Amino acid sequence: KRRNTIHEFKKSAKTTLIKIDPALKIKTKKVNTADQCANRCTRNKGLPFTCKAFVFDKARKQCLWFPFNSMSSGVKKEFGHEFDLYENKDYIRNCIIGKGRSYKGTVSITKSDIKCQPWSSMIPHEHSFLPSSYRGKDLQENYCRNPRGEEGGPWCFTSNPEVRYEVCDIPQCSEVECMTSNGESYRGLMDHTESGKICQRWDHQTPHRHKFLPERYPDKGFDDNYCRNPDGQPRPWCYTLDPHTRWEYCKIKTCK
Amino acid sequence: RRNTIHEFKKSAKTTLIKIDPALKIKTKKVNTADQCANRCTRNKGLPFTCKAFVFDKARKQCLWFPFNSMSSGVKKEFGHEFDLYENKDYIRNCIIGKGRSYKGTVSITKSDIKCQPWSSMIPHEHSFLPSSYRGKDLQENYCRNPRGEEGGPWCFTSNPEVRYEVCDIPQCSEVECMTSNGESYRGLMDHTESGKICQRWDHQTPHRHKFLPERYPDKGFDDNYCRNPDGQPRPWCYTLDPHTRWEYCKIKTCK
Repeated sequence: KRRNTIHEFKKSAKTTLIKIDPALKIKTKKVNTADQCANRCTRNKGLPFTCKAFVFDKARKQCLWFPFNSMSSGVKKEFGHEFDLYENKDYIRNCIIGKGRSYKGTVSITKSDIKCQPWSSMIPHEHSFLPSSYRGKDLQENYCRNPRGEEGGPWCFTSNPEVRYEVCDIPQCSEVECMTSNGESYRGLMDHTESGKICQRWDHQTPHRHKFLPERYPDKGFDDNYCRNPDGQPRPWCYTLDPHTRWEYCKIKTCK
Repeated sequence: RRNTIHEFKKSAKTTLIKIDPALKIKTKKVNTADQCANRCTRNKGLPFTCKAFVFDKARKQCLWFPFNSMSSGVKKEFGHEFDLYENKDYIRNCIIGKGRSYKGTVSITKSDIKCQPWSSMIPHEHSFLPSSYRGKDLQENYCRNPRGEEGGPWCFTSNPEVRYEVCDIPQCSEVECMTSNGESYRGLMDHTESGKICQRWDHQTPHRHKFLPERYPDKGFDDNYCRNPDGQPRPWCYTLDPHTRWEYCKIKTCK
């Protein structure tokens, strides 16, 4: 069956990750394209660990899959000409879309600034939200999550014995992103259209062929699948993953 | 005048983020990165030995660090208004000649014996205290050549039966290599074949030139590395000698 999930990733060209923590493990395989790395990364039971990122080794044509990303305290980014780093946005996004069903970031305090209780802990609050019973929901550490996609967004059980749970205070991506005038200068991370369609990566020619090759417009900010306004529009836009919608404008508020 | 920015490796649109919460920095409003560099290298210029700095292009300020990107307590991160500069002496993976200026992190001898810390008198008592040798960076247990002696960087060894031994750090001349005429050379050779220091490509002094890095994004005009952008027999660089506009560099052909 078909996939194509590379658009879920943030690329850092000519970049790899170096271990600080000596314990960290990786898995490798000979693979023809970064797209394949991505698909293997997002499909789990595909790897022995939850894959958060991978490097594509362009010289040796191999994927290096990681249970960590660049935000882990146990690693650091380093330059490497033959390597491209790809990090699944779910884990690094600093904001939520809607109810934040996809949120897998590291915010670990409630709206009232209470440190969250670890999901694997029954203390101080006993509960049935065990990581086991919720696969793909990344109920890891004490991170705010919305495993059942409920109104209110990501939440957590709190380390305070008197407050069983509370929602966390994680802004909508729509409130975090903003642009000036028509957004020609916009270099933000908005990556969905104003109707919620997922953007196509500029570095891809599928499903839509286009002239905006990042390498020939190095000044336009054609990174990943972020909405951009390279051609004098009212506002930024992107090609769409919907084969029936070549491109659509994005919704980005004016700064201030 | 001191002009020392050419001693630094620049990482554009890059800053350093703390992992170790203890690390301190010093800041000041300054007009140019050149000034940050001079302050960074200047003896007794700061409360710590400055290994690196960031130039904040937005706020026009220097952020001086007692650490560089190779410290386990920090990590590089993207930042549009920040340029990172690291003094090459601490990050160089090789020595020039006797390695007088070597301030790297190699800490084993040629026989793979772990070095004894300079501040320690055990197992070998000695008079090479960091205080007696300012600017020689006798820190931790790193191989050093504080007296600029023939054998290159060395250390007292953690082995009680071996007082000291030279370390095994390659000449930069053996680490760097190029193919054909070096048009593709993107290595770190930064002095001419006669040993003159190269001028940074992003500088127009002491020599004015047309090779603006922004105009030739494909040529590898980074820092002051020897490059062959114009079809020469080998890479070259403008030099910091006002009387020598440019000179070829010495780089061996790759094996």
